[PDB]
Amino acid sequence: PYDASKWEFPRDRLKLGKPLGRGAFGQVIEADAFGIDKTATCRTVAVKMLKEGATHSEHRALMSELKILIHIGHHLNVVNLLGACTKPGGPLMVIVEFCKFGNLSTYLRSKRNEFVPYKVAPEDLYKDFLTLEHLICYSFQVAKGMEFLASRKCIHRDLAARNILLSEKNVVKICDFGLARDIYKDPDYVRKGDARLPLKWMAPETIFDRVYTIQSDVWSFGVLLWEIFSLGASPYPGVKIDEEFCRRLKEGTRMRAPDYTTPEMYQTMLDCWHGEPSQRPTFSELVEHLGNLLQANA
Ligand SMILES: CCn1cc(CC(=O)Nc2ccc(Oc3ncnc4cc(OC)c(OC)cc34)cc2)cn1
Repeated sequence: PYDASKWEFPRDRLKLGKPLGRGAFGQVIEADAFGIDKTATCRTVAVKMLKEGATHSEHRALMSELKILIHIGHHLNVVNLLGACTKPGGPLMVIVEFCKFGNLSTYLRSKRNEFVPYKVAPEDLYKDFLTLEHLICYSFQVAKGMEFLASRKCIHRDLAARNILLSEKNVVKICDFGLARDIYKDPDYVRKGDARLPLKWMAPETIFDRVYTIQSDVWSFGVLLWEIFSLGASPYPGVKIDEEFCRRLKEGTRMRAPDYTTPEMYQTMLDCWHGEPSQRPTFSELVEHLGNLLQANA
């Protein structure tokens, strides 16, 4: 359902700026909205819209994303809906909260050198280094966001560090770029039949049986944990993503531990990658386990 009296924002109160990243049939644009959340207050926002080449099919898909966002509602660890421009005479525009540091994969990679496992007093205190505490904290926040999405009877289907945005005060948010990411140019997406799929993040029942469940999102979460504790490296380094790769994964071949992990975080990755989906932990279990590691790390 679309509740207009609430979500409809006037096009003349939105000031479009520079494009953020590159898309195929969609585009994300930085903008400044007047009084979208607080009365008569300017606010920087991100706007998702279509571009030249898009058809009626992509327009239906963008409207579906807006309806899903209305249904889900807000949570701290999900990129939240602020409003929309749906009225005739202009393009469909979906307005969300702005996350100033961008996606997590790019962020962690750019800051790989500015990392220390623990801050040793007094010099490290005033230096803005990334630590094990930060990494376990981002991991725990994504598990909380995913537990919330499961509670609303939703499944992600493209969970990865490139679909995590970093906001102020170390808050991370789950998102979905959709066709606002150029998946035809992006090496993370592999051609399989008539489609471009994220093979390195997909569970065996997803690759071989086309089965998508909350437990195959748990498998992708295990991959996301590897990307965080490798500080933005690409999964399965040196491995050719072909028929042999899929065969080995189906027989129990798994990734070796990343460079910045602790033994218990690598053991969490292995559990997420259990061959049997029912034997993988739930998102509620992951929240419990990560919370305890964050208390042990302190
Ligand atoms: C899982 C729940 N769910 C959410 C949806 C819709 C959705 O996530 N839409 C979406 C996704 C990404 C967007 O992009 C950005 N948003 C905020 N800030 C950004 C900041 C950026 O750079 C500093 C930037 O650079 C590339 C991109 C930014 C905008 C809208 C569907 N399901």
